[PDB]
Amino acid sequence: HWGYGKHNGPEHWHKDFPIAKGERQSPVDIDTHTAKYDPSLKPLSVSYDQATSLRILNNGHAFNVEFDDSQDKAVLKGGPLDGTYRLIQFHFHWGSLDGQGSEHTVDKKKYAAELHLVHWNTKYGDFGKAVQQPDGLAVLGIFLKVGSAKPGLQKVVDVLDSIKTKGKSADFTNFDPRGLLPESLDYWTYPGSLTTPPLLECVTWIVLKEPISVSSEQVLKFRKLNFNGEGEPEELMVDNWRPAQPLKNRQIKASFK
Ligand SMILES: [Co+2]
Repeated sequence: HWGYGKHNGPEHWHKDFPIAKGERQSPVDIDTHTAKYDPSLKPLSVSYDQATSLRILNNGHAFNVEFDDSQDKAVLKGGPLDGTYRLIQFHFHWGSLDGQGSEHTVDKKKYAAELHLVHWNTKYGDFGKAVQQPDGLAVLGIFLKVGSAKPGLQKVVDVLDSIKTKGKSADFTNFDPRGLLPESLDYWTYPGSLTTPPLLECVTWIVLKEPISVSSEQVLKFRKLNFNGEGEPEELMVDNWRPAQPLKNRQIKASFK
């Protein structure tokens, strides 16, 4: 099936998912000089006080921290969005080395990792319906650089032992995603896609300007995960990022001057 290798990685996905060569694919390089400030954009509203985390899963491609999305409990609104988007999961993309790992780039700079907080538009009733719509999802993307530790991340890092291999899950209740956010909510936004198969063109991307800092030790623990299942040959879960795609006929807008 699809993955990140030589024989099954991003450069192959188009055969099973021709939308890979579409008009609104993600990620992209953010050219900071050509992104235009849009005074009509709003402050982002990220309301995570009632978030209810449930479980953490190694899906063979990343790990997902899953939320209860059966009520408006952790919602994204404002910014470029019309209406209300409910948090379903977050995950990361990361590298084999600190010099790569992010999906978006900023003036071609690659960060060590990138956090995706995935939310679906409540007007479509559930996730699976939302991904069929051009305004179905809102993904908040946050860059990670290596430096100081992120205290709020440590709970995630320390459960990773228990979900080493593909298909393993663990209870992961009472985790507060507010501890993964930077100080500033300044952002760039553009219309794009999921960055993994099926590559659906359903996402309003909201990429924060300010990265969070994590320690080397934290990211090193990400890199101990496995793509493989239990008792299969070990293949470290690293470089689970799609490179930048053509911007085509899109504009990236900045929320800040
Ligand atoms: Co992602």
